[PDB]
Amino acid sequence: KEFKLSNGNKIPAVAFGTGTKYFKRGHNDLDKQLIGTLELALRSGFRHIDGAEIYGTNKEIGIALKNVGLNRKDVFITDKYNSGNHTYDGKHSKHQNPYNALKADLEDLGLEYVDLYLIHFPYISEKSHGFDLVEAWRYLERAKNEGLARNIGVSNFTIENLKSILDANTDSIPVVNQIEFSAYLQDQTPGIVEYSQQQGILIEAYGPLGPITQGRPGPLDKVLSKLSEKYKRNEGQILLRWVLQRGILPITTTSKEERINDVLEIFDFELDKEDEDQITKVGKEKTLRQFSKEYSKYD
Ligand SMILES: NC(=O)C1=CN([C@@H]2O[C@H](COP(=O)(O)OP(=O)(O)OC[C@H]3O[C@@H](n4cnc5c(N)ncnc54)[C@H](OP(=O)(O)O)[C@@H]3O)[C@@H](O)[C@H]2O)C=CC1
Repeated sequence: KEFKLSNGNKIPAVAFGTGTKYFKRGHNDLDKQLIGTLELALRSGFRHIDGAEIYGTNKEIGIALKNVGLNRKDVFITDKYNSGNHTYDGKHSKHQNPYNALKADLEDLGLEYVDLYLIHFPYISEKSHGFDLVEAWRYLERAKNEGLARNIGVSNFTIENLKSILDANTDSIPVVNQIEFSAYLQDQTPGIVEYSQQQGILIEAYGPLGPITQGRPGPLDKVLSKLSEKYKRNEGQILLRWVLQRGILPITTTSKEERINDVLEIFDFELDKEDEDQITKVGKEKTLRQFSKEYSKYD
């Protein structure tokens, strides 16, 4: 039920997300349904919630955590610095740097620390932020040494984006690179999963159900239909299990109770190597990219 990070710290192997579906669009009101669903998820056995400054859902996470009252050490919380989009237009975190942003978010969360803190997107430059990408990492390093983030990482980084940090003289290296990853998207940017895995950086996969949520009709429908019958598992479940068997941590979300339990049952079964391999092969027949579409030139 968990992965082990580079530094030996454990991370629960499925996460409940609070972006996409729940991402606030021109309001800051509490999302009461979300808080409800977070409670249900935690009480059902989720122990890893994926959040971000830009989502506007960090308050909800903190309320749900307080209402459930799990031991703090048993829960794994991710937050992310709103670094901005690929235009470097300056539309990003309202705080002066990632360290001050994480501090403000911790107040929204009602927590002493997050378990993982990420640079959300790799578009940081002095002209747009007052600091460059490696100094943003340095802020993350201050947060880590201070105790404000147990682990630090990145998101939506290419290999060259990773090299900016690894090649600098730094205290530590990212332990996670959270990217879009699904059977229809096996490499968000070229060689990223393979390069990261070889360096010991854990890949977390968001948008893992793309094939099913936005990818129908496509070449996986026939394959998933057959394995659903054979495993007595639904297609969402097969896809997520398959992500796990690639050594990747899937991040999903839902507003439906029955799906909370579907997701948590991905650890009660195994796909035969041959069936895993057919998903990976047939996956490659179609390309589906839902996020970070500046990367679409690679498709
Ligand atoms: N770092 C980054 O740039 C990004 C990070 N993320 C993180 O990852 C999280 C998850 O991403 P998302 O893309 O939503 O994840 P998924 O790929 O897992 O899609 C989840 C969606 O699938 C639906 N769903 C679940 N099961 C089925 C089913 N079998 N058939 C059809 N639909 C189904 C859910 O709808 P329903 O509610 O109706 O069940 C939900 O809306 C985000 O909330 C966010 O926290 C996401 C995007 C970018």
